[PDB]
Amino acid sequence: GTKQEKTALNMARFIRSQTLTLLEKLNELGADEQADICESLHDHADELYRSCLARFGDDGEN
Amino acid sequence: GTKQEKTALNMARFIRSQTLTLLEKLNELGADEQADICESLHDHADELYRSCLARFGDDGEN
Repeated sequence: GTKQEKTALNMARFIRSQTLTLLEKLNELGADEQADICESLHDHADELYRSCLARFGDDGEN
Repeated sequence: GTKQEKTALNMARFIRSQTLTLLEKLNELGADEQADICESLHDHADELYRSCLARFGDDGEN
C-alpha cells in the first residue's frame, strides 16, 4: 500500500544520500577506483530516486 | 586511516544490503521500471563492495 510506497521512496532517497556520503569518504581516502565506481553508483541511485519520486510522490512532489 | 577505511567498507556493504531490500520492496509493490533500475543498482553496489573489500579488507578478507 501507500505505507509501503512511501517506505520504498524513503529507501531510494536514503540510498542516494548514503552513496553521496560514501563518495566523500572515498575521495578523502584517495580511494581512486572506488570513488569512480561510487560516483557512477550515486548517479544511478539518483536515477532510481527520480523514478520512485515520480511514481510514489504525491501531488506537490513527483 | 584504517578507522576511515573500515567505515567506508562498512558503508559499501550497507548500501549493497539496502539496495537488495529495496529491490524486494519494489517487486512486492509490482513497481516494474523501478525494480529493473534497482536490480541494476544492486549489481553496481556489489561491484563497489568487491572493490572496497579488496582494498580495505584485511588478510583473511579482501
